[PDB]
Amino acid sequence: HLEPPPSTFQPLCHPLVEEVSKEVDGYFLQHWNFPNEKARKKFVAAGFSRVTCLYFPKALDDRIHFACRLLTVLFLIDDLLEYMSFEEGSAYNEKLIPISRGDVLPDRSIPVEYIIYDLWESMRAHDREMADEILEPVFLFMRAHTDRTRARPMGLGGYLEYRERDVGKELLAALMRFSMGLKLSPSELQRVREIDANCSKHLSVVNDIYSYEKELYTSKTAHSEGGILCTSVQILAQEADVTAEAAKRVLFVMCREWELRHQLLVARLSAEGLETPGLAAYVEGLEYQMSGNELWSQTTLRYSV
Amino acid sequence: LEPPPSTFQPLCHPLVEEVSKEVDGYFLQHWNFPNEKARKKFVAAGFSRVTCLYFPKALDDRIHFACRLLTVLFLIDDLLEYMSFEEGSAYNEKLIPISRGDVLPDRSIPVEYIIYDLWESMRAHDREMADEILEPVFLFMRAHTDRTRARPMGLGGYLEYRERDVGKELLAALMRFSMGLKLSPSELQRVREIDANCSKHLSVVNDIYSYEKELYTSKTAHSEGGILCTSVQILAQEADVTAEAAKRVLFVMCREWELRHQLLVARLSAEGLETPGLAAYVEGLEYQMSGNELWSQTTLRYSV
Ligand SMILES: [Mg+2]
Ligand SMILES: [Mg+2]
Ligand SMILES: [Mg+2]
Ligand SMILES: [Mg+2]
Repeated sequence: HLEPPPSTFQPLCHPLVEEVSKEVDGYFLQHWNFPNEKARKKFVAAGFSRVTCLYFPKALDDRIHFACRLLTVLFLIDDLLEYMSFEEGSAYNEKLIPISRGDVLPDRSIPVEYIIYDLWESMRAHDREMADEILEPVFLFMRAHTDRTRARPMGLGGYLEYRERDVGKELLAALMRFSMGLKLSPSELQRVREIDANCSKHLSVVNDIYSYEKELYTSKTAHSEGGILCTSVQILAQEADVTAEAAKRVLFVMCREWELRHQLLVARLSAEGLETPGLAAYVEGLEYQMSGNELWSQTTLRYSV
Repeated sequence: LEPPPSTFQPLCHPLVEEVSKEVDGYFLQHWNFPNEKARKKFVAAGFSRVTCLYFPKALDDRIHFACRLLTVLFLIDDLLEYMSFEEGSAYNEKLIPISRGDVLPDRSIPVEYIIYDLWESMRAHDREMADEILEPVFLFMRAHTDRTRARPMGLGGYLEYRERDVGKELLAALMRFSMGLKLSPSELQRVREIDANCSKHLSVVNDIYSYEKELYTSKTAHSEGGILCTSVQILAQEADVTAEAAKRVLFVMCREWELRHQLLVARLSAEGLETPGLAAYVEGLEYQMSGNELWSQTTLRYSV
């Protein structure tokens, strides 16, 4: 068992979590091609809409389902990439990218193609400007999964710099602002770069801590490239010469330090005359992401079995 | 800074006061201290106290040997921090043949005849065990002028290097010498994994408490000789957190190494591999780790 160190962060969940979950899970159970009944049940047990609501608890009620659909299909895609090579995985992603832009019509016989297409079409229909600001961060997220730097040795420092793209920090930032209708100026976005980077490390490592057993199993049974083990747990275990479980406890303490740094960075942003009302809502949203990511990771069957 | 719970209980050599006044008295008499302020600071450090905390079960007539060796190493290393890499190298390499006894010392140069008479006295008491300390000490000395210190380092690469800079090997050889504990090469091969794990504990624990002094040294002394080479600033950089934040994380990591030590020893005992000599050895390593933490917690060397 793993006991989480004390946190001042209060995780919040979107009030419409039960409705949207039943709705979005239902959609994918109708359209997505699951290999068997076991995969369908494991899909529901994962609670991909539940993590989305924990990520963006203050999302607008008519925009939360968009986020739940996007994160869900991205989870399904990334799980498929683990059985492919870097070459096969790259081809899979790059085929869905112009479709995501809406430049290429989808193959209605291929579930992943029209699901992706209809989603982005529906999102651009609701808010064209904000939905377009999610495209490139998503593409950055997807292309990071087939980056060949995963096949090269990394220290803790270089790993965190790479994982900011692999965890989709920028993707989650754009998705959050979209779902909340929270618009920020380029001056405001640049203003909280350091807060973003600190938040990204928290999201990545917390995920690493709870998803380690799943990824460790994948690295032994799946493809040698797509299922390769790339996590801070393994890296810290190597460099410090301790068990992976020991690395988890140490990394968890480090996460609490990043939470502290988040509070100080926000305080300094407020001490200086730089904290606009939009920024206050943004950094508060980032906190929800960090605590929301932890809560879900602690409880989902995706990681416990 | 509140230390996490530890099962390691520190022990101190019962003759700590007698040997302290003897060894401190020797260096105050022979070593070239610049002024009275430096002489007081030397006594305040408690270099014989940490030695008696490192090897609490050392033999009564051999504990003073260990105190002299560690004390003169502290004095030399403090001098190196005002030198360049080249100057420090020339300084160290000059004392190495003298340590072996192949070159006579300049009797007008304190460090030379102190080093010479020390090793000569140790060989007279126990020649075989004294010779087995030479190369580990030389590895320790040469690590201080290693130019890897001026180049970017990862946490893993640092711990591998710091095993030499912390002098894990010399401390092990010194412990056995002071205790008269003789172990076969095959026995020492059994505890290689335990030694490496112990080295990380000694290094990081020292890093945590000595960080403030080393930070000040890096800002005031020589840019090369006093350069900052610690896990505290390394982990801080890799994780983009403050030094105090890294300390709290590194302290947790230290307790995990204590857990691994017990696990490795238990596994060594599960198999019929823990000989009586090894049992005293692995207990001695635990004293080194617990003793190093106690001294680092309380010494004026790190607090002021
Ligand atoms: Mg992955
Ligand atoms: Mg993961
Ligand atoms: Mg040093
Ligand atoms: Mg130190």
